[PDB]
Amino acid sequence: KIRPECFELLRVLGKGGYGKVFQVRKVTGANTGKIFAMKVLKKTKAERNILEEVKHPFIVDLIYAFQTGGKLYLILEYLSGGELFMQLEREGIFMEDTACFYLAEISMALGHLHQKGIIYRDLKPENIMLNHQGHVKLTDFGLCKESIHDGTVTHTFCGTIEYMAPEILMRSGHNRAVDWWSLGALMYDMLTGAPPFTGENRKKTIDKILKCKLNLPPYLTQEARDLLKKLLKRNAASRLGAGPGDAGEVQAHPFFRHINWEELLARKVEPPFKPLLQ
Ligand SMILES: c1ccc2[nH]c(C3CCN(c4ncnc5[nH]ncc45)CC3)nc2c1
Ligand SMILES: [Zn+2]
Repeated sequence: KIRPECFELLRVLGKGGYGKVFQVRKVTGANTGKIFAMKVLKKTKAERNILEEVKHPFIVDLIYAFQTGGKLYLILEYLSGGELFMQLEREGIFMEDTACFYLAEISMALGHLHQKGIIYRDLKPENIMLNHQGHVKLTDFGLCKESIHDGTVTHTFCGTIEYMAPEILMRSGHNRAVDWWSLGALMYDMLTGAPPFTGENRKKTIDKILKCKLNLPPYLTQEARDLLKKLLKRNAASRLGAGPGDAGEVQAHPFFRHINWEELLARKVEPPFKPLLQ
């Protein structure tokens, strides 16, 4: 019988209009002393269902869920490695082997989601956590983490849209192909220092993304350039990964040729950065 009193609050991990996340310590039971992330929501149904349905090394684990008063409590594994964002921000630009590692782990997580009919939509690097070893954990399954909200209804444009596919921005209907686009935008950000389509303002940024005139930096390897070219396409159906082979298609691309997927999945590959050493 789990209740809020079973946990002590340690610090705030994040707050927005639609929930708050705490680092907490369990103080009862066999897991006495163990550290978790606690998300509290004001009652969302998709979020819980998603987290209960997925089980994968590169996706955050849900340990407990319960509702007391009007609040929903989600107890997740505590991820101490921070946001992928912070590594990018410190490094400026990743070496290709660095980028390859992260993108490869993300692709497996995306594959798992898609098999469960789940679409991640937004792979901006603040939406990817690292665990204590430095491996990827997809975490962003909730409504919106913002405090100021675009549109008096839906939460597509609240944060940056720089990693979202044209067809999402147009609201013209979409599928799992948007995730492969977003993987490309993230990849582009890793290898060049900024997402592919940026404007002086929101309106300009939308227009650039819709026009999708890709600038392939010449200093990248041919494999990296070819993958970016095949991910960042306005025609969703014709992106790598958009076909029946999904993640398998992307993982077969020459940019990932040095990846042992079995070793990757089992997390036996050493991450480029170790959060414990930071
Ligand atoms: C509303 C407003 C701001 C928010 N910031 C989040 C983030 C916060 C950091 N996250 C985690 N950190 C550590 N262990 C974690 N385990 N699981 C997640 C997690 C990831 C989510 N969710 C929000 C909801
Ligand atoms: Zn919002």
